[PDB]
Amino acid sequence: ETPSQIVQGHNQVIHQYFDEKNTSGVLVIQTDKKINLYGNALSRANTEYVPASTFKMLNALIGLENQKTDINEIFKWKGEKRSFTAWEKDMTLGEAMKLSAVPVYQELARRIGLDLMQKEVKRIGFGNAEIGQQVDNFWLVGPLKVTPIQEVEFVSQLAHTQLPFSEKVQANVKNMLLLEESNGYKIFGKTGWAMDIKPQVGWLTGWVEQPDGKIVAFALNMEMRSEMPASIRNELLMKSLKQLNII
Repeated sequence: ETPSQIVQGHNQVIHQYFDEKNTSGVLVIQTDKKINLYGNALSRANTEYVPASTFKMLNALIGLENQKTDINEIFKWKGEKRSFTAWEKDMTLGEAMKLSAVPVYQELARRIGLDLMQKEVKRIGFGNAEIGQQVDNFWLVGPLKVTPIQEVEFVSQLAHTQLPFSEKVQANVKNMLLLEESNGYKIFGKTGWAMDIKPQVGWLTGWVEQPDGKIVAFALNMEMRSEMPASIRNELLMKSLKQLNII
């Protein structure tokens, strides 16, 4: 009369984390040049999606490398009603990164210009590397698309200073992405939510630096719905990283 016991590994647990939210998601992990997939929708890992605000990482790299801006420049709020009151202030590229302040990065994208942007995106080989003709929204409503695996590869290269940009520019953009530090761990990353396409896509791409210096990169990608809190992406990421013993 001994009962059975259900054994939850991290694979089953992370799958069920997405099931509990009634949506499809994948979490891509990269460390030591090895990629592992978790979640309830593993086919998302090799599917192209619009990057949404994850593109701000590459926009910043391009703008700094081509000397269209600098890390101390204060981008002025010129008076239009923005999507959030928190965005209605003068701020640096780094503060706009943390706030995901789209209008600051639209101003930067327009300084870069369509020709230089398209050439730099193709030089990097980011996703499908197609930006179309609208310089101020190509990362929000297409035509630019990238897979979660491509995002984890990109962000791990950034973390290791391996992208084809100067070392100082990569270090500066990394500094804009710090989200949390505690107990010798650092978490860097960038959220994204393409709300104006269907299906909506949500992202959280970044990396953990562990106390011994090891880098564990991640790209979370999930289908969003309007009723979800934005923090759902952070919640799913943090619970999964803990289950994986990354933090």
